[PDB]
Amino acid sequence: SFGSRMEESIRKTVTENTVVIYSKTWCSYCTEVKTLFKRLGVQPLVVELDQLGPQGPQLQKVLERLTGQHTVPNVFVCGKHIGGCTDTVKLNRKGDLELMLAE
Amino acid sequence: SRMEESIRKTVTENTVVIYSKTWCSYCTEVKTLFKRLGVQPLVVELDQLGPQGPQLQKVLERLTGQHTVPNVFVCGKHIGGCTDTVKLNRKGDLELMLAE
Ligand SMILES: N[C@@H](CCC(=O)N[C@@H](CS)C(=O)NCC(=O)O)C(=O)O
Ligand SMILES: N[C@@H](CCC(=O)N[C@@H](CS)C(=O)NCC(=O)O)C(=O)O
Ligand code: FES
Repeated sequence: SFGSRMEESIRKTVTENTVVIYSKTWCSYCTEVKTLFKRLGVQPLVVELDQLGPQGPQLQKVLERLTGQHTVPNVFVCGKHIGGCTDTVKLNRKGDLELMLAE
Repeated sequence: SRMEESIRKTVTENTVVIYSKTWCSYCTEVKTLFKRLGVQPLVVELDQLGPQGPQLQKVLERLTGQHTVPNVFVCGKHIGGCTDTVKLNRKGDLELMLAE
């Protein structure tokens, strides 16, 4: 099915890239996690859901099916789900993100 | 225009007005701070407003020069956005308009 395939694209994108951020261009919280990986000399793979037409809300429902989170940003580092803005922020004050980025 | 009148009226007739989006965590943060202070604000959710929401967001930019949400109004005066409102709350300068 389409929903299976979409679920499989995400598992793939997340295993293949260091940082993946599911995102919306108009969202400050999203801008903030993006900005945070930049200040670390990391370039995240960024999927802007609002730029995918009807596929954006599908992806969001599929992310929620996968990870239980429906909100953006939805953040994966090194194949693992982090997964929100205050979770990524808190995991980068406690400094454990510098570490898990390696490699 | 009929939107300008709507804004000018909503604003002078409620202590706090928040032009907002239901899905926006900054908006939610501003609604939450006013609640901690005892005020229940008048929230206008631009996304619940059919094709008018984006029309409204443009009128507020002309009257305010601010394109973003949340757009916050305190005692008829435009205090701007979320960090701008957070700034005034950490200070204590926010209860001082809310007193009047
Ligand atoms: N505390 C969560 C907030 C996430 C959240 O509430 N996101 C809003 C955008 S700021 C949202 O996803 N709303 C629903 C949507 O845009 O689909 C986090 O830190 O990531
Ligand atoms: N620093 C501003 C941030 C405002 C902002 O960039 N808001 C975003 C949503 S978080 C926005 O207006 N996006 C475009 C739109 O919603 O039309 C504030 O404190 O309020
Ligand atoms: S849409 Fe405003 S913080 Fe996410």
